[PDB]
Formats: sequence, C-alpha cells, structure tokens
Amino acid sequence: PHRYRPGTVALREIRRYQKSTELLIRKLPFQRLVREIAQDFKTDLRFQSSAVMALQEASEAYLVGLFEDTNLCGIHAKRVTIMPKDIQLARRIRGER
DNA sequence: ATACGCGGCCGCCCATCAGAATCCCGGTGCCGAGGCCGCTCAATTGGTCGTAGACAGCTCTAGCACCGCTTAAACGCACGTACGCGCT
Repeated sequence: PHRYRPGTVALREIRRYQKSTELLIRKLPFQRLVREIAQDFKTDLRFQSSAVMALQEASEAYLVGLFEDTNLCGIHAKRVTIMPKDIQLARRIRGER
C-alpha cells in the first residue's frame, strides 16, 4: 500500500496552478465580506457584479506576490517553511506600513 | 705643675609679617526676535458675459434577493515522515 513521499504532490500543483489564470477566492464569501466593511462607513450600498471582480483580482494577485517575498527570506535562513516573522519582516522592509 | 672658668652651640617655647585662597560681587560674547523700509509687481477691486453644472424628469439597465437541484470543495481527523530548530 502506497502514499506519495512528502513534497511530491505540492510542487506538481504549484505549476498546474501557475499556468492558469482563473481566480482562487470564492465569489459569495468575498462579496459578503466586502459588503460588511462598506456598511461600516455607510450602510446598505450596491455594486455592479463586475465591480466586485475588479476588486477581487487586485488583491488575489497581491498576496501571491507577498508570499513570494516571504519565501526568499525563508530560504535565506537555510529554512524550508515560510514562518511568521518572515512575512512581517517582509512587511517592515518593504516599508509599506 | 694642677685645678677652675667659659664660650659659642643649641633645643625650647614664643613673638611678627607676608602670601595664598575662598567668597563677594562681574563683564563679555552669542543668539534670535525685532524694526526699519522701499521700490513694486502681484493680488484686489469693481464689472461684464456666458457657460458649466446644478436640478428636476425620465426610463431603463443591473444589482438584489431568493430558491433548489447538484457536487465540487472544504472539513476534521489519523498517522508518520522529513523538516524546524537546538546543540556543539
């Protein structure tokens, strides 16, 4: 009986997932969340279904980029798994915040 | 030939006059608001025309809601491997 050796599945997908364009985040929950905050400035406002996507794309890509910076720093240390600080470390250096 | 005298020397406590050092009052240099000001060219003033844009009417897209059949994706847990990370 058989189970793939660790780290054999993850890379395979990386690429599969790298080749394609299609969004990873969910249409319903995303939307609800967007509505949640927008209400908190002013309550009960509307957006064209696309207007929601416009918003959805700009952030989905945004993370994937940060994860990439997080990874280099994980590597720089002789490590293998993106730890917390690395993200923060990354955040601090970019000096966005 | 043999015995007495003393002489400046000196430690002693005791006296006089100048110099060192702290406190009572100080001048000096640096920084930053002030004042002065004056020739003047950019804002203000009084004024006309016209056009953006507020506004009200209107219609006509699309954002919401809502439902249920279908199912892919998320979930949670079980088991172990191969890394995080600690030490030397």
